[PDB]
Parts: sequence; structure tokens; C-alpha cells
Amino acid sequence: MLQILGKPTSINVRKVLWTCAELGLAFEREDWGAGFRPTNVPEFLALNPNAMVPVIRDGDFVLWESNSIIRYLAGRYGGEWLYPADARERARCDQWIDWQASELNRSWSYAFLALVRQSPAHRDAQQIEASRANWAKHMAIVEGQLQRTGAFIAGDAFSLADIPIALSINRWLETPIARDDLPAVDAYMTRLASRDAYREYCRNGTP
Repeated sequence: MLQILGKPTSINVRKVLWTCAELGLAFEREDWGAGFRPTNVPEFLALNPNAMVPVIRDGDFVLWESNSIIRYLAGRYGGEWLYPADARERARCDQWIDWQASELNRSWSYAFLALVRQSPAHRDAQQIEASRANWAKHMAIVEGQLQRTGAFIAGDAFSLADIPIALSINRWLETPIARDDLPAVDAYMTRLASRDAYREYCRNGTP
């Protein structure tokens, strides 16, 4: 049985949990992470030298890095419907998956740590606002893409890219900041409410 190592509140663990549910996988999840079970111990570092979650163990195969994990699971467990093999279709998915991790996630760092995790080390009002502003610019890109598709982030069909992207949008919506009206974004999140796993792991009250 697939093992998922990571606390269920982590956005990156939720990418993995959502993907498992969508694909139809059985799994066991162990709590690891800040506030649950500390990862900076030898037994965990041996699995992931980053000491971060998620990590999966699939038989003797150990993998870390959430976007890499969800790609693996879709590739391994009959997920061609979710992550299409055709190069151009897959590229449309990858662009948003990769951008989510490299630009969107980066943008929200200070504001999220300050306002949601209330970190004692992130109390600079100027940097909170700077992060919110930058985050908002990235959310406007998400909005334009969804106006263009009128459906899902990569096109007409729910895909792997919607998992990182919707979870990111959920984080934006659950952070106590003033936000511009983004109607394509709102219509997308309403569209996703039909998916059981979105309700369970994405729009479930947790930032």
C-alpha cells in the first residue's frame, strides 16, 4: 500500500492526497511536519535530505517533491486521462504545474507566513504588503488564463495542473488579505465543487 508521509494540512501534501483520490489509489498517510512529527531526524532525512513533506514510499521506491510525485502517480496508476501522454497536451499541463511551484508559490511566502502562520520572524509590514502585491499580480495571470479557457487551467478538461493551481487559489482565498475581484477564478472554483476530492482536500477550510 502506497505510503504518504506528511501532515494533511500541508498544501504540497494535499496535492498528493488529491491526486491519489482522483486516480483511485489506496494509501496510508503518516503525520510528518511542523506541528505534527518533526522531520529533522535521521530516519526521515534518509528518505528526504530536505526534511520536507510530502515523501512517498511506493514499495521500495522513495520519492520527494510534490509536483514530481503527482506526475509519478498519474504516470504509474492509469492517469493518462488526467495527465495526457501527448507532448503538446502534456506541455499545456506542465507550464502551469511548473509555474505554480516556481513563481506562484514563491510570491506568497512572506504574506502567508506572516498572516496565516503568524511567524514571529515575519512581522515586517512592508514585506507583507510587497508579498501580497506580487501574489496578486500572479493571481491576475491565473485569472486571464481562466477567462481564456472558460473551463480548467490547461483547457477544456480537468487535468493534473488543476491540482496545484486550485490549491494555490484556495490559499489566496483563505489568507486574510484584501483581494481584487477575480470572476473567472471564482467561477472555476465553483466548477470544481462537483469533484469529491476537491471538496475533501482543496476547498475544505484549510489555507
